[PDB]
Parts: sequence; structure tokens; C-alpha cells
Amino acid sequence: PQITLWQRPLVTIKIGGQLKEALLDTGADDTVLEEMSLPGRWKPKMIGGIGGFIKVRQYDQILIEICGHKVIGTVLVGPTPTNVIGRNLLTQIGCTLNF
Amino acid sequence: PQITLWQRPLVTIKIGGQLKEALLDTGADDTVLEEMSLPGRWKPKMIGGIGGFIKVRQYDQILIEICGHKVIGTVLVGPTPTNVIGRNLLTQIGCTLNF
Ligand SMILES: CC(C)(C)OC(=O)N[C@@H](Cc1ccccc1)[C@H](O)CN[C@@H](Cc1ccccc1)C(=O)N[C@@H](CCC(=O)O)C(=O)N[C@@H](Cc1ccccc1)C(N)=O
Ligand SMILES: [Cl-]
Ligand SMILES: [Cl-]
Ligand SMILES: [Cl-]
Ligand code: NA
Repeated sequence: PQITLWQRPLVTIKIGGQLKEALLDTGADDTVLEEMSLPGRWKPKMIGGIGGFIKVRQYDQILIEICGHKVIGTVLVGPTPTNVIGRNLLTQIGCTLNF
Repeated sequence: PQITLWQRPLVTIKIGGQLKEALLDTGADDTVLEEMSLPGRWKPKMIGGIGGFIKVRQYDQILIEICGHKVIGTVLVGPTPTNVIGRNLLTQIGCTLNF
């Protein structure tokens, strides 16, 4: 795809068979997700956003499908109103910013 | 350019007589800069992200040069940990996401 930015770059993703909605975010180093069931063990992490710091649950080696692109990586679960796909995963589908 | 995402997509911008480094951020609705002096009228605004909400000064019709484009838009100034270029200005330089 080529996605313009007149509206939020929301895309369907698929995790553990569930379809959900996530924002493609070039300003996010990491992928941060709303509360949901993830398979393995988690460790603690703190990360910073525009509003300040939050505590998250870090899960590794998680399979996500993004617009038909399979992707495996680290996913952070915490207080967010939006699922955010960050650079750690955008680099795996070959995403670039073009102008 | 075609900008890959292995590192933070930082760009030098020119605003209110000053040179700033900022983050091309497709997950941000608005442009938000670290504390600085800017010409003109401003009104207050509340914005959010990871970590919650912050209060920022909203300045309308600000001229910003980005990679040789002179664009116009609203710029917010506030206690952000980082200067961010959001979709309101990204659309104006024709920036798209591609994969
Ligand atoms: C997601 C992680 C990995 C934690 O990274 C960042 O948050 N990085 C931010 C930059 C940064 C780097 C280093 C240190 C500190 C900050 C990006 O801006 C992240 N982009 C989004 C992430 C996001 C999207 C959607 C929901 C929550 C969070 C963002 O904050 N976007 C804000 C930027 C500020 C702005 O545009 O005004 C936004 O669109 N805010 C809207 C939408 C909104 C409304 C209410 C609550 C939350 C979001 C708004 N009108 O305030
Ligand atoms: Cl990863
Ligand atoms: Cl604007
Ligand atoms: Cl366009
Ligand atoms: Na690089």
C-alpha cells in the first residue's frame, strides 16, 4: 500500500486469530497494545510517551499479521487508548516514509 | 526521500527564525514542540498520548520549512519530551507510508 495521512493510518491487524485495529506510528520505537490475552511470560518495562511514563508488560516473540505481512517481535501491553505499531515491527514489513 | 525506520526518523525544521530537530510522527494528529518562543496569538489546548494528558499553547498559521518545503499550520508548544511533526504538517509535504 501507499497510505496518505489526511486521516489516522489505522490498519487491520491479526493476533491469535483476533482481528483488531492498530495505528501505524513512525514516532513509536516500540509496539504498545491495549489489554488482551498474549500467550507467554512477561517482564516489566517502563516507557515514555508525550504525557509521561507508564508501566507495561513486555512479551517477546509474538506473531502478528499486518496487512497480510506476518511479523514476529516484542509487544508491550499497557494503558493506551489505541493499539500502536512501532518501528520494531514496521521495519519487518519494509515500511518507509516517502515524500 | 524514501526514509527507512531502522532509526528514529529525525529531520531539521526551520521555524520562528530557529533551527530544530524533530520526529516525523505518523501516530501524532498534531505538531508539538519543546518550550520555545513563537510569534503571534495563542490559545490553550489539552493533548494526550501514552502517559496521559498535557497542556500546550496552540499557535495557528505558523510557517515551517521542512526539507525545502514551506508549509503552514498549527504548532503546539508545551512540555513534550520531544519535538514531533504530526499529520497536520506531514500531509502538506506530501508524506506517505509505503510497504
Ligand atoms: C508509543 C511509544 C512507544 C510510547 O512512543 C511514543 O509515545 N512516542 C511519541 C514520541 C515520543 C518519543 C520519545 C519520548 C516521548 C515521546 C510518539 O508521538 C507516539 N505517537 C502517538 C502514540 C499514541 C497514539 C494514539 C493514542 C495514544 C498514543 C501519540 O502520542 N500521539 C498523540 C500526539 C500529540 C497530539 O497529536 O496532539 C496524538 O495523536 N494525540 C491526539 C489523539 C489522542 C487523544 C486523546 C488521548 C490520546 C491520543 C490528541 N488530540 O491529543
Ligand atoms: Cl521486536
Ligand atoms: Cl493545521
Ligand atoms: Cl495527497
Ligand atoms: Na538507519
